[PDB]
Amino acid sequence: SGFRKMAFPSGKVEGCMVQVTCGTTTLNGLWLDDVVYCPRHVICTSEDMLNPNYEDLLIRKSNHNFLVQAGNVQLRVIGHSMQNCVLKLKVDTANPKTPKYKFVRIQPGQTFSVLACYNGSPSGVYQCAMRPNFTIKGSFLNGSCGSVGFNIDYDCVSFCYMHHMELPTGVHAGTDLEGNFYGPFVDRQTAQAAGTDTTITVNVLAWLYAAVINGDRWFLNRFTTTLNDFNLVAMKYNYEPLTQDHVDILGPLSAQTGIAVLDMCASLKELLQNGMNGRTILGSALLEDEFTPFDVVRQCSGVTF
Amino acid sequence: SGFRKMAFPSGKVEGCMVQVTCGTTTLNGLWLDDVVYCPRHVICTSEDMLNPNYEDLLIRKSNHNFLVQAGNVQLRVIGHSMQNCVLKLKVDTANPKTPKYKFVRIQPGQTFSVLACYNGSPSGVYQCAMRPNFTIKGSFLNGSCGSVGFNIDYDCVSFCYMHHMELPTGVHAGTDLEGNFYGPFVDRQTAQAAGTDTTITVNVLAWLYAAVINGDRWFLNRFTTTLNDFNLVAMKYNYEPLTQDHVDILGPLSAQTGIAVLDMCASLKELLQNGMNGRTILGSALLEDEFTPFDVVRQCSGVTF
Ligand SMILES: *[C@](O)(C(N)=O)[C@H](C[C@@H]1CCNC1=O)NC(=O)[C@@H]1[C@@H]2[C@H](CN1C(=O)[C@@H](NC(=O)NC(C)(C)C)C(C)(C)C)C2(C)C
Ligand SMILES: *[C@](O)(C(N)=O)[C@H](C[C@@H]1CCNC1=O)NC(=O)[C@@H]1[C@@H]2[C@H](CN1C(=O)[C@@H](NC(=O)NC(C)(C)C)C(C)(C)C)C2(C)C
Repeated sequence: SGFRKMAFPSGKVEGCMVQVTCGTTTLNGLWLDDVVYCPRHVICTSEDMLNPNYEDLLIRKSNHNFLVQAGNVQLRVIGHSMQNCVLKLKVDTANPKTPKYKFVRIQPGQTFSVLACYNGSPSGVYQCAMRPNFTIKGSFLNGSCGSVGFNIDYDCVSFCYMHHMELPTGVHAGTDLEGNFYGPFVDRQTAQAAGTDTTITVNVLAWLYAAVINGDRWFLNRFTTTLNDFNLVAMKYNYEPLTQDHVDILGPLSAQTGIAVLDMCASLKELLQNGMNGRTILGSALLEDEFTPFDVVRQCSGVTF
Repeated sequence: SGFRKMAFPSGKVEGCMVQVTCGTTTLNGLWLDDVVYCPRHVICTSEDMLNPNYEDLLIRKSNHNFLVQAGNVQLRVIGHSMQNCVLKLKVDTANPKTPKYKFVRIQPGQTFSVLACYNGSPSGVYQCAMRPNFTIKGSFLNGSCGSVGFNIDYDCVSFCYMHHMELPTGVHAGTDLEGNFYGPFVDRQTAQAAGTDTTITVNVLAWLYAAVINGDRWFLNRFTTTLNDFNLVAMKYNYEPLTQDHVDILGPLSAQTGIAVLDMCASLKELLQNGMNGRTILGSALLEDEFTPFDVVRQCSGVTF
């Protein structure tokens, strides 16, 4: 039936996007009820960003200094506060298009959709994974700050990410909706190093189950392995260790295909040691780790929202 | 800044999705103003689909036989007609969430976003390209029929595709919003062969410009070539011929990067003859042809809708 990197329908999130302007800085904001959430560096000038004192710059700002716009319509700011690296601008009007929502902090290895926005207007939507080094491989230009990452559960929008900065080699970093950065990053234009990234093993295994479901079965060998032996091989190839919790999460795909997780582990062990010999799996020449076991089932067994 | 397969924000299209039921068949419909558009095989039973007479089966159907639902809310059907392979069900209520729209027939090689739906509910959004053989590499299960492909131009939704069937190796076929199939396909469960696919050359060249913009420049050689010589090489590798119209369409990227189209053609000619030696371009190990020159500029120079 086909397998694509599918993003969540962005509608519920689009109705929340606002444009936040302070002084000469404009970025995106998330308007849920009577509160607007945006990165705190909206109160910075290009020079402050080199080493800023956010608490100090916010003292010198009053409510009227924040120009918040939902399309053409300006929202009056009646309060402002700082929660970590995020600004909460209270507005005189509650967002009527606010969906049922939660603020979650995703774990590394989990996926989400990013609705990239410029001037409070959505330009596109794509699926991302929180890398083990706490970064994301996104597509963001100047003005994309404030764009959010999310997941949908029938009617509930679970917001997990807000864009803040770009790192070397097109890697991106940001915070949860409580202003807490994911990883060892700070909102300052100073040298900051991202840790070594690893391949999300449980996601590669889920992608191998998606391939069998879809008819691509060539890589399947006639062997099994132990959780210990597999982890010895994977360690060399910069793959994160597979835990028994990862084995249980993979249960549904294993039961659906009839392939025990440890037999799929033996097939993956062979693809790491022998290579793919110029062959593809689900049209891909590289092993993919940006599809969780849930993304696989939701896609290959039509979960709607 | 990063480069991802980005889809258009699905919001404007989500507000148009309905569930269409006739007898025991349920699929998706597009509700624009007081009309619902859906595949005509909604009036078929599993046995009719083997060799159906749509004109005959539609005679035996009256308005009340179509159960149309927008969420919980049932829409009363006050008229029905057939335009090619599509059904137009007139309803007593105009869709208040209808956006400014057009119905276009895209040319092969062009891209669009697919909002995959089940029971009139959106499950996800992804970017597709109309293959030169008039098929799409989508992700559709049973119940996905009626899901639509589209493009957005600031506020205008240009609907170009409606899902009808699946072809061998996870390839998909459908119609424009006037019920005309793309390619030599008919809505019947009989053996039908899809032509040989080719690689969209102008899209690969646009993707090579996206890579230079993003800093991946290793594949750039110190040579130029003629339009004729390049097309001789490309022909062997199953690449469509590059026309002078394709050269002019690539102008903006060429002017932005300072790389003449024929110099980029020489670099591509070398990648076809010598291979990539295990290297990647924009994180990809294979040459990508599902990004038009417009997708490149819109992404690398933030066009919002
Ligand atoms: C954001 O402020 C906006 N308005 O879009 C912007 C988004 C960036 C710009 C290019 N692509 C993006 O994703 N973010 C910033 O300008 C933040 C901001 C100031 C510096 N900054 C950066 O992202 C810089 N990166 C950086 O310093 N990276 C280190 C060295 C820390 C790993 C830079 C060089 C402008 C991309 C602060 C407060 C961090
Ligand atoms: C659609 O009717 C729905 N309700 O979703 C369904 C969508 C299919 C089912 C699996 N994945 C999809 O995208 N489409 C159909 O069932 C259409 C319909 C009947 C047969 N059909 C097919 O897609 C079949 N394919 C087929 O016959 N392919 C040929 C041999 C013509 C190239 C099949 C085998 C059910 C997938 C009609 C009227 C064409």
